[PDB]
Amino acid sequence: SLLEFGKMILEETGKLAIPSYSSYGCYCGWGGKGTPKDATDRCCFVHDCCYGNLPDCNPKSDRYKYKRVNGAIVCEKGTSCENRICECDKAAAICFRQNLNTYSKKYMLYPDFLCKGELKC
Ligand SMILES: CN1c2ccccc2[C@]23C[C@H]4[C@H]([C@@H]5CC(O)N4[C@@H](C5)[C@H]12)[C@H]3O
Ligand SMILES: COc1ccc(C(=O)O)cc1
Repeated sequence: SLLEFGKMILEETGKLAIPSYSSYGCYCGWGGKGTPKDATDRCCFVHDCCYGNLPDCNPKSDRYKYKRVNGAIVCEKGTSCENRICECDKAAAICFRQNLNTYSKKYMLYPDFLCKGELKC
């Protein structure tokens, strides 16, 4: 659920999901079209796609459990949907951390009309 995800992001990067990653570029947030503006936005695109492989799961509200094993995120056993949601979120958090160096405030509150082009998962 968004609760586990925003907490995962905060622990990883130091930034809060909202508003550092809720209205970023073309894919971080409500976003769902265009060409990712940068690496961080590409993390959200892939995260999007990852949730995309789980049509019968509800990523926003289904809660999962996870623990830190010396920094490393370890998804704990839950239902099938919860395990996969967690893997999707774990990947995005790490991707976010790996690209913190290029995070640009230029792509914050990014206009919808500048999300141009197309990309398939
Ligand atoms: C295509 N679409 C879907 C088609 C059928 C069921 C569920 C989904 C989505 C909505 C949502 C989310 C991610 C992130 C995203 O932008 N959306 C994608 C993948 C999915 C995922 O949940
Ligand atoms: C990062 O926080 C959120 C909250 C709600 C939604 C949504 O409702 O689609 C997406 C991200």
